[PDB]
Amino acid sequence: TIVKPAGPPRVGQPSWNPQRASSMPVNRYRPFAEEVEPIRLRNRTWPDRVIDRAPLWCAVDLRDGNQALIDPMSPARKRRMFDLLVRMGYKEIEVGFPSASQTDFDFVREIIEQGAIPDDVTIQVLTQCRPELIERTFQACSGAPRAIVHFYNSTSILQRRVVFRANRAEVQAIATDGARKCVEQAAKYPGTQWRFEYSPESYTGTELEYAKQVCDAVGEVIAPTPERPIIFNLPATVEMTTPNVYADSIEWMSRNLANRESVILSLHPHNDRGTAVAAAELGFAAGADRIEGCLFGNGERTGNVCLVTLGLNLFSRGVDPQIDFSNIDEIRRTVEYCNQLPVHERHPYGGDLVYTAFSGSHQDAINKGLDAMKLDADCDVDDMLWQVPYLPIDPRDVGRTYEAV
Amino acid sequence: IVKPAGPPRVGQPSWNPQRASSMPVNRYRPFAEEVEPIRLRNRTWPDRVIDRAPLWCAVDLRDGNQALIDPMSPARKRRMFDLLVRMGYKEIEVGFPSASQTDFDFVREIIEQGAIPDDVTIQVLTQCRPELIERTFQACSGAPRAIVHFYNSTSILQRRVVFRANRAEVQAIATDGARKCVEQAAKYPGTQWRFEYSPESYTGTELEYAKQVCDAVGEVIAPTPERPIIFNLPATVEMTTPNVYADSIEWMSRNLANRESVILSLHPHNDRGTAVAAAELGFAAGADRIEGCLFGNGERTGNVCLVTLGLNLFSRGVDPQIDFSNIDEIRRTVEYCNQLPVHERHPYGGDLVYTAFSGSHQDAINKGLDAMKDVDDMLWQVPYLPIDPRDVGRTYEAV
Ligand SMILES: CC(C)C(=O)C(=O)O
Ligand SMILES: CC(C)C(=O)C(=O)O
Ligand SMILES: [Mn+2]
Ligand SMILES: [Mn+2]
Repeated sequence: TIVKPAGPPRVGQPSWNPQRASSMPVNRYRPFAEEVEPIRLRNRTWPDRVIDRAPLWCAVDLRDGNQALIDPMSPARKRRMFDLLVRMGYKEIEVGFPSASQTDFDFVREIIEQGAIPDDVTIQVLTQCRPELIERTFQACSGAPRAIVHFYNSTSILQRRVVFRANRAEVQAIATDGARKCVEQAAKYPGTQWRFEYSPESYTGTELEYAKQVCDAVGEVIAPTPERPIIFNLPATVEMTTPNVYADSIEWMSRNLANRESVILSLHPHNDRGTAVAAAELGFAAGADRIEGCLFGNGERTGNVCLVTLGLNLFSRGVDPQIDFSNIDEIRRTVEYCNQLPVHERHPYGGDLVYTAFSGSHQDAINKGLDAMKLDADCDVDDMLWQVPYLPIDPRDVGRTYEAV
Repeated sequence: IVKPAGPPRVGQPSWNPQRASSMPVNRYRPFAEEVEPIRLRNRTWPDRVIDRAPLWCAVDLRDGNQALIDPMSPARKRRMFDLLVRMGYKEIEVGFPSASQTDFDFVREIIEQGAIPDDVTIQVLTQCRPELIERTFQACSGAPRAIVHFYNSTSILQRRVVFRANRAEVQAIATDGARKCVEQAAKYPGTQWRFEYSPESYTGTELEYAKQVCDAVGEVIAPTPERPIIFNLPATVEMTTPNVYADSIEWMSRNLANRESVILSLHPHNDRGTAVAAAELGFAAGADRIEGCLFGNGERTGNVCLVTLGLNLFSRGVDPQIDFSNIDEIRRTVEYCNQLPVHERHPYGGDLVYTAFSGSHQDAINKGLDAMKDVDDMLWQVPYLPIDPRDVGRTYEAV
């Protein structure tokens, strides 16, 4: 049942606020600062930087997406999703997890063997750090012109204790032993242009100086340069606190990571507090270079950050996302087809209801803007500055329509 | 769909093969130029961590309802009101009675049947034309207390294209409304009236001006610390990043006249997908009050989600002062009232948000649950599950 909070008000709670204390077991949860650590960052700059360029995108729909699904992608559905990501303009695509999943392996073999990989596309494959998984991962990419090997291990306070029952050095040695193995294997398969990504998985549960240490040591092995750089990918595996703190944490890593101009700083935010998009946009302003997510926000649990929202959030403020969202219906249809999961009615940009006005006063206001833009134009209306109340973008700019209803 | 084939940007790294799309970005301008740059010096919100629940106002019966494909029946409206009351909300916007007969009908019914608990204050939306204000007051006849929420659009775009009207002229709309509100209140003693003013399209409005109109509306209403006014600053359209919203909110809280007779309330829509962030950063900015909906119903992309805001407090150890202990029940009732599903991936309530499919995550949660072993009272320490699903009446599902 649902029962009205009737506990005392807080000390200092103003008289005009009649809310009462719930019976929820708040004692079981700690503020982020105590669960992990306080914010390290001094003199942040991200609040003063407006994004004026698109980042490097990496679409993880085929891995992080696929793995969160109720109904796994068939070989047909993965090809279909690969082709969409390719046609949209994406250049780095995590095509799966071939050491752990025989159908992923099957998938990678297939796109390489059939010459499905375009010349400007770099496939990305996920692996854990154990040696024979790294080997399997290299065998799966055999024949590939280029590939990102993404190796990872969990570094969080919580996971060092209850999963690995291990200390800092040992947890770092896993990553570094993982980098050695990667370097060994890449020399065993010349031809392929091998590139690396390292994630301290559960980063947002990891102490920053410790995240920096592990990354730097991974860096030492790999020996990236400004022409052949490494990716350090900082996931909010669980989105653990507000977006500003994630950004602060990104700004700290970007200032502080060793060999910074040989590093591609990548964001990988999940949406557990509903703020994955904000985490990304602020973390990009904080100095990241790259963002991993999924079309329409598919991905474990609450999902990966939404590639469509981020892309169009740039477009609608005058920045070219470098991805084609001209026909958002088509993107959505393929997405829903691949994942077997609807895009919500109220999803930003693609949801069924997002260019709908039911309010009489909003329909009238939309009519005033649309009628006004005609005047100024009589150049060509479809080319003028968009100026319509309640319609952030011209719906025809993403192939949709405004409906008064 | 057409692969972007334009050139790279000047100075684009060689490791980024991305090409310019053919999308008409020249039609859109940065927020700084579309409205105004950031007015806020020495912001403080980035260093403040929320340590108490805001005053919640649910707008499901008004901003939510008007967004629906299928309008709430009288029964579904009662259901929603009851859910809101039962969860512990204390201010509920019940409709737009002056311009909607079924709204008007709903208001009469909750008042006449005694469906409002004494700690609950109903809210009614009205525009500024004087016959609409009169009608709003008539709808509330017999209520022991009510918030009359009047509003008018204040944005640069709306001043120009809708009102064909200047600053001064648009503020007199608000202040003439405030004056009418004071006349009407005097005409109906026996209800304790309180006021809310929103410069509608606030995020498309210069700040100096939004403060001007608010201060002016406030001077007429003459609020006090005991009888304070609500100034509600909506992101009618979520127009930029949530930091800038938070900034704008901080500047208004810092600079609004008679600040301790004010309840600064937030009203974020979700057009950029950052409503929850706008609210949270806006609250740290020193707002006092948030309007939203359960599960983020509302115009277009929705109001900010009251469920997400609430449980985001709980899961970091702040009592939201709202019972979310049966999220399935809250969800069932919302889906029924709205005729519109909570997404599978909606925070806290979605079908899949406590599912681990991948084996490593499954192993890891089992390490966590096993280490943990009264367990239900210990600190929740499990990888990949932000909360114990049972604290919201759900279960963890290994599949
Ligand atoms: C595999 C890792 C990078 C991941 O998906 C996450 O941590 O969110
Ligand atoms: C009525 C107003 C306050 C509103 O809902 C909005 O601005 O979104
Ligand atoms: Mn992930
Ligand atoms: Mn609204």
